[PDB]
Amino acid sequence: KLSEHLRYCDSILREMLSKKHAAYAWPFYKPVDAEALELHDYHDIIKHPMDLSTVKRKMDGREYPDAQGFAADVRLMFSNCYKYNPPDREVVAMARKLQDVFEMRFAKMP
Repeated sequence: KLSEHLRYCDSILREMLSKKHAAYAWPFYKPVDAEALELHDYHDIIKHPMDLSTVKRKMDGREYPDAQGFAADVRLMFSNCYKYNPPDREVVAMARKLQDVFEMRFAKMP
């Protein structure tokens, strides 16, 4: 039942990484590079960074004991974005659109 839930989570991750959602998902593909973005205080503000490539590494490494752990990391990723950025930034609107996908797919887990 646990393995079945995590297979469903793995499929949600594939969807989040897929062409269909790329127009808004792309900022979330790799870890935030604070130096490259010249957001030098990022790690002062955000204490637990997360991104989709890290979720993928953790999934592949069997690091999630259950679906709840997966969902906590994905929500962490979105919460970091909302916390760091002013609410009118384009990247916040992109996070929201991707989170709409995530929350719906996660809720529909059999």
